[PDB]
Amino acid sequence: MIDLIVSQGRVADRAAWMIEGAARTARALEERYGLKGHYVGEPAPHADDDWSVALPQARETLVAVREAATESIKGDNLTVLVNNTCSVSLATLPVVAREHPDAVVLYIDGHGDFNTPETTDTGYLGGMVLSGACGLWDSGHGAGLRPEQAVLVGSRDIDEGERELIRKAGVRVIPPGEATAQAVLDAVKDAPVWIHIDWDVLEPGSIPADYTVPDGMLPAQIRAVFEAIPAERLIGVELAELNAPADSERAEQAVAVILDMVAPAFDAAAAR
Ligand SMILES: [Mg+2]
Ligand SMILES: [Mn+2]
Repeated sequence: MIDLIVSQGRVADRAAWMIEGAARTARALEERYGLKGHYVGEPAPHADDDWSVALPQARETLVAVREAATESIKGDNLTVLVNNTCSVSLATLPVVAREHPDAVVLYIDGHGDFNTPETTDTGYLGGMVLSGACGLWDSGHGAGLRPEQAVLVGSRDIDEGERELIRKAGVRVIPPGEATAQAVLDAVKDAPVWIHIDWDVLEPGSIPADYTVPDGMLPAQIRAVFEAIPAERLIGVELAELNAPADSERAEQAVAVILDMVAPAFDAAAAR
């Protein structure tokens, strides 16, 4: 079975349509898999606030996500969070690392999200998620993820400052041209696996690019990753940061690509 959890509270969002993108993604999974999602949080407008202001504002939502995720993880289903922003994972990753100390986190993202309060140029909490879960700084929601068990997948063009924190911490990076399924399989070795996806990892929608080498990851590479993780090793999956207005044709087109990428994993869990 699949436990579906959906964040609808603001967690530092600087983009306008990521709460709607989460809702539309959740709806397509409910209809495809016959599920009812557990919806958490109250929507609020996006703003360019500093992390030190946005984080306390998100307290109620983050605590509620943590409690729902904890219940799901303690059980025996596949935990699926559909999150508006990666910052929701400040609450879920410490649960995962606590309940599964040996789990490898595949953090699939165009970015490193490994800034600390002292390195961030923008003050954006979403750039500080994986570093917060690894305990380079205190989010107030725990830490406990060993950086040795964190793997950035598809990150590219990382600030030399941030990239040096990543390597000193011991976080592995697998850039998009190296991010084959086998490469990712070889990275997780014998561990159980948590997959966190930020959709900015993908090559911008112009798959009329048969004669261009892509800079991001292609949908097929993400699907190939889901196909290759054995269902009995997959702890859970987070889908974050679809910026598409609800009702738009763009959202419908985006969630259809998303469903195709995640189908191998969710089909095998729904059959269990
Ligand atoms: Mg990103
Ligand atoms: Mn991210």
